[PDB]
Amino acid sequence: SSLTSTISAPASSTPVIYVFTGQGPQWRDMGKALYETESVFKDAIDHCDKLLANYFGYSILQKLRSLESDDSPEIHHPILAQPSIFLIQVGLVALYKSFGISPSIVVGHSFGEVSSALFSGVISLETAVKIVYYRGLAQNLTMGTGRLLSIGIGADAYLEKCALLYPEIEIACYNDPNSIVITGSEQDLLGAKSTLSAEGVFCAFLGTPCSFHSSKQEMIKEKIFKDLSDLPESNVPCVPFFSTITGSQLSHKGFYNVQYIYDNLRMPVEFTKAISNIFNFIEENESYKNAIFLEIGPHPTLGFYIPKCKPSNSTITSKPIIVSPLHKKKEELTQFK
Repeated sequence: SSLTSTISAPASSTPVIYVFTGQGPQWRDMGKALYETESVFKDAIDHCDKLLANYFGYSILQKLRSLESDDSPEIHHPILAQPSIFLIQVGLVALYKSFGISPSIVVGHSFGEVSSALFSGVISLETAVKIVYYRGLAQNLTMGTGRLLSIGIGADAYLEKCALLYPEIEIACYNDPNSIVITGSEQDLLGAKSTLSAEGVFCAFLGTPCSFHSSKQEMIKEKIFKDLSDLPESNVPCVPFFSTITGSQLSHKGFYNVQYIYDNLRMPVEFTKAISNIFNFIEENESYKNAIFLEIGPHPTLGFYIPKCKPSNSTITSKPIIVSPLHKKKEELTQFK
């Protein structure tokens, strides 16, 4: 039941918060119906596609089309995975803008953070295009260098018992203290997951051959520091921006620099702290009493986290509504409607 509202009290234009997915799940046939039917979607898609092809040397859209299989692991390879997800993000948000919707608070996962800083009115479009180009090139040098695993337990148990068995694995993303993403050698992943299955708890593998926010991310630190040392100072966000680097809001002139980018690349993402502080900020105002989180992402994976992060002292009894427009196996058009 979603055609009819369930509200019973008057209001005016409850604001939304743009939840941006990470560089995780994806597939070959993104946005085909939206591209072939929605006009503004196609226009923004082609604009950003030409912008990125200026540096990649080829059109990213039909490049994603060129895959002969819906699931080839090279789709998870960052030199292809960053631009496709960025394209989908910009297309979806432009379509939302043409519908009259605007973000009020912006937050982004491991990859979507750059698009968050973009759509917060902080960085320019060309700056974002160059950033994603060079970051795709940088993450191209972490291909095959260790893999990731999404876990089915909390961080507390893992640090209490499982941390000292393999002191070579980092935790790249702290979604919530019931399921997080780890990063390191695949043998440590296999041993830890086999022990967890012996303990009876489920876990899910990941097809990415990368290691995000690990030791290897520092080998190209000099190259990234030279590539991105040309950015005009990042603007103060007229639309409040939440940083998932430390999981707290940061907003002043020049807080989003190459140092910030490297911290993104290396320091793991404290997503739980970010979302909890979003909820505290919501309760700390009155015009922000409701905010349907809008998960701009081709696969619903961050609504998996947000409701579980609602603070312990939450007098707001209403469940944070999560709306994912795109899920891979469904009809994109009707899901968007």
